Amino acid sequence: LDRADILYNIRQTSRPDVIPTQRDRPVAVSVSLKFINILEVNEITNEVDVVFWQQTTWSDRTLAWNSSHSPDQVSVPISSLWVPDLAAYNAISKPEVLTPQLARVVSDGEVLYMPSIRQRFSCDVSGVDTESGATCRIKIGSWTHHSREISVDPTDDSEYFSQYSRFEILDVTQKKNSVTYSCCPEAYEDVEVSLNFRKKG
Amino acid sequence: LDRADILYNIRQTSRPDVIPTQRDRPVAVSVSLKFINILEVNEITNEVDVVFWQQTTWSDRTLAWNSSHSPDQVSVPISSLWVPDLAAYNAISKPEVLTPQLARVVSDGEVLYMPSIRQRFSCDVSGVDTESGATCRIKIGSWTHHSREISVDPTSDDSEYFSQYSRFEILDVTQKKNSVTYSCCPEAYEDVEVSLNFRKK
Amino acid sequence: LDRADILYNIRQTSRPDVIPTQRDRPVAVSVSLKFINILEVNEITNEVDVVFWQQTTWSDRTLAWNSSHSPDQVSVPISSLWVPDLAAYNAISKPEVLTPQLARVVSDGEVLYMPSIRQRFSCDVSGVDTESGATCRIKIGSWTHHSREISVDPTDDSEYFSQYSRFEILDVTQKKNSVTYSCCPEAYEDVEVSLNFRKK
Amino acid sequence: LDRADILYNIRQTSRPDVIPTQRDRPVAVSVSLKFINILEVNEITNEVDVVFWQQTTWSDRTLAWNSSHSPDQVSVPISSLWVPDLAAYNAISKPEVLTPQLARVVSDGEVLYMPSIRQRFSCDVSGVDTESGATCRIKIGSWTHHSREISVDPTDDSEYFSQYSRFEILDVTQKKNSVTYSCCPEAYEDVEVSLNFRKK
Amino acid sequence: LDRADILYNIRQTSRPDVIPTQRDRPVAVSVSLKFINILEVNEITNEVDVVFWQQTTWSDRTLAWNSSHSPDQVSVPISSLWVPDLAAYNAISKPEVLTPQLARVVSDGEVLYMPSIRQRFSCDVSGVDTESGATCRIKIGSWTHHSREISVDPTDDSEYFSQYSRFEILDVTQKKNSVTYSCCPEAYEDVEVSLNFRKK
Ligand SMILES: *[C@@H]1O[C@H](CO)[C@@H](O)[C@H](O)[C@H]1NC(C)=O
Ligand SMILES: C[C@H](CCOc1nccn1C)N(C)C
Ligand SMILES: C[C@H](CCOc1nccn1C)N(C)C
Ligand SMILES: C[C@H](CCOc1nccn1C)N(C)C
Ligand SMILES: C[C@H](CCOc1nccn1C)N(C)C
Ligand SMILES: C[C@H](CCOc1nccn1C)N(C)C
Repeated sequence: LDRADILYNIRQTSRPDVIPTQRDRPVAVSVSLKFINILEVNEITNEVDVVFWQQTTWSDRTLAWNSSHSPDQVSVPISSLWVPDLAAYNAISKPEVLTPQLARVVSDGEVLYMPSIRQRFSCDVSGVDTESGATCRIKIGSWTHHSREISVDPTDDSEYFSQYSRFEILDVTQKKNSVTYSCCPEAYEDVEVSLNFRKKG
Repeated sequence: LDRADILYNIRQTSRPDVIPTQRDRPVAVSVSLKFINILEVNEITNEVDVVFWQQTTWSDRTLAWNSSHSPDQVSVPISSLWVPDLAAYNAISKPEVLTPQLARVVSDGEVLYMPSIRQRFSCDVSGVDTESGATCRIKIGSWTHHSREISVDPTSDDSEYFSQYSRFEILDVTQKKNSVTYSCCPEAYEDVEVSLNFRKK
Repeated sequence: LDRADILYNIRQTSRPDVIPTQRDRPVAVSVSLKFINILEVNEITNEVDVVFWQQTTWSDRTLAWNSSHSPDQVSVPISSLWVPDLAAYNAISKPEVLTPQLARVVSDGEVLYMPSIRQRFSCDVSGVDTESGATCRIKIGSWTHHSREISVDPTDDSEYFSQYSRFEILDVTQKKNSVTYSCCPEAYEDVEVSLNFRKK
Repeated sequence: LDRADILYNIRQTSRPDVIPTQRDRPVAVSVSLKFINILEVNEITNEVDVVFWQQTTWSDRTLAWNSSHSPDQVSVPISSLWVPDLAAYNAISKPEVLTPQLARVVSDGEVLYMPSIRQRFSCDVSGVDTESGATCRIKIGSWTHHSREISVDPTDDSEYFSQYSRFEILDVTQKKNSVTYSCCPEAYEDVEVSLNFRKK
Repeated sequence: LDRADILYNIRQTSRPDVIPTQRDRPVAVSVSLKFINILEVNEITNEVDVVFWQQTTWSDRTLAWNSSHSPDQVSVPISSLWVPDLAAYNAISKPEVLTPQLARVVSDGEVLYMPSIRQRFSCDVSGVDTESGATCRIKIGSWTHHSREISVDPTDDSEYFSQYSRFEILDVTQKKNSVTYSCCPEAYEDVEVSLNFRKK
């Protein structure tokens, strides 16, 4: 097998429509936000404009191939793959994906998709111009798949943060939750990412 | 049947262009707005910028399958399904869908589609900064299907999912069903009017 | 025939690229604007931002079917049928269609397409804050089909106009024109819609 | 042949990806801008927002048909034919096409494509509020085809210019150029359109 | 072979999803930015709005053809070719491509793709209104292909800068880097382009 064969096979058979659950166990999705920039904060309206890399990993065995004498990994357009239907609950704009929409697939079926996203959120901006800073909580989970189909888990904080931002990051913490909504009888998991940041002073 | 079979079958046969009327009876569509945020309000121009989950349900029997030893539900891209052609009569921007465009289909043919939408409306903003608050009325119905093809009906805490970080707060949400004949066409068109009573904190 | 058959047949045969002229006579298109809102006006720049329902009707016999024991009408995505290439000559933004892009087809081939459109125009805004108001003229016609292929004709004023607009409509009148442009030897028809409005 | 046959044949065979050079001679493209509006001017940033009809003509013999007992012309979506890859060198926004994207094809293979375009440009705005006015130069040519593959030539100046603009046109002149860039060994032709205008 | 054959063959066989690595050696991509305009420099937020031609070259042997008695080059839509997945790490808007999305392919498989791009960046704007000027660093590299699959190298770049900009370019320098990120075990190459500019 070479890359052309692998990509041909994936394109013919991946079934992007089909969640790759194994034996009625949920697909375990890991999500981790690497913050790159904070662009346009408004303490009056409690809105924030943020740029982050959304590191997203999961397993899809239907993509796997025998890597004997073959490439161990390929880059695949996400339109040819099943991707988790993650949404940020407190987003107030649709995600603007700034990078090529390619995922990386390993021969055992492990997938990494890590777009750079600019998005606007509704969150607590109070204290942004103080030494304690503001804490903006971003909540991300599957929109349509309950906890028996998709589970979501969290995997330096300023590591890739732009030095040219007007803001600086004090801390980033994660928390996993499982919530039942009035609409539906089942539980839906999310990861809440708390971004503690402040204006440079 | 597993998920792959069900989704394959739906993709091959659903007919997204065909309204699934049963025996010349209208498709009964239920619509309910769960308000999440009020983002911009302008009392001079009478305009409002709102985020809401549009809970939309209907039945399409052509999607049904025998759920014996099979999954009870699948998530399906709306491009593979018939969806009611709902529109907001007083919208002044196109709906910005913030979430993955997937519907949930139950084995008996019941569909739920519940996108998070940000949209701007023309409505009565007067009184927003008073105790009584403003009442903004949002009118939603089928754009091209009359009352014998689509009926629309309203389906909890109004502020249930409303953001605590909004500058506004919700006092009350009420619904009302209407049937209207327009000058353009001889038939009647149903709508739901959702009255959002809100004020500045 | 049921709806599924009719829509299948339309999808397989409608020919959206082909103007449905009958016997070398023009396709008669009717256009009528129902103003819903006036959102922003600028008297210095002579620009206006308007929302309207563009009621558009024409006949396409290639869509017709025998309605005996069959539905009399279906809703069809406009991508599956021929639609007149109307443009507003004084638009300064592309039309933002706010509604599902569906037309309604009757079994005899009559088509109605009626999108809600938000669009910006260059027009006379002077007098908007006076009793007489401003008169903004919007000119609409086929971009590429001359008068022997497409004719355009006009069919309450503030019937659907929003009560919450800062503006109010005093009068709406229409006028049909036929114009020859320097670029091309033939005549092109348009409808000019005159919107007389003022600040409340 | 009727319109349906002609359009069917064009759709099946036109090859929109293939430049219709004849016998290793360049495709002769004519370009002419008819200015409709000037919407915003900035003398500090030297930027202008303009609306114009871009009259573009060329010949593509692969489109030709025998017009004996047949329509002489059809309107065709530009996605179904080859179109020159023209770009404005000093544009600072992408062209916003305001009109239906249809070209008109004559039976001998002559094509006219004439979209209404709104676009922003970087150019010399100095003098706009004086009697002499400003002269904004717009440079248009093929982006990827050199002079042996595409040649570009120019074909009342205020003829279609909006009376409601804050600006007025004093003169429009054209000039053809042929330029070698550092990137590539070959020459690339352009037309430079000089728009002399001023605030009323 | 004529142009129609070559383009037909490319469309049928190019495999736009497949990186054209040769013998487990990386595809060598060359990138060079030719700055055309600087449109907004926000001294509050450290954000710049820039227009540049992104000259991008690489080799794809699967595109090659025997050029004996045949055209030496064709223009090809990028949707029909593999293109490197380059991204600007400090971009804060998606790239707005202002030009026709065509690449030029030589019979030996050499590809040139050179779009005009408008994009907004986060970078050091301090000193823009001083004699030394500001230095804005733009970092560009493959998003998903590591150093054994794609290498990136720089090929002045201010020759095409608009004379009507409020800004002027003092110097442009490039630097190649190779970086390992926390997410992934391999190294990813980038080119960092330093744009030294100031207000006139
Ligand atoms: C590929 O074939 C080898 C040799 O028999 C086998 O042991 C291995 O399990 C196969 N690889 C994968 C990934 O299954
Ligand atoms: C709160 C949201 C609302 C949307 O949910 C759904 N849409 C289709 C099926 N379901 C369940 N999720 C996370 C339940
Ligand atoms: C007011 C709107 C106008 C649009 O109507 C329609 N467009 C195509 C068919 N129909 C009927 N509806 C609800 C009648
Ligand atoms: C004013 C417009 C200009 C555009 O005309 C055309 N574009 C293609 C063919 N034609 C004729 N029409 C109505 C002549
Ligand atoms: C200056 C512009 C830059 C784009 O050029 C090209 N892109 C692909 C091939 N070529 C040649 N042209 C006109 C040379
Ligand atoms: C910083 C970026 C992040 C995205 O990387 C990737 N996305 C999918 C595979 N890979 C590797 N690269 C260059 C590592």
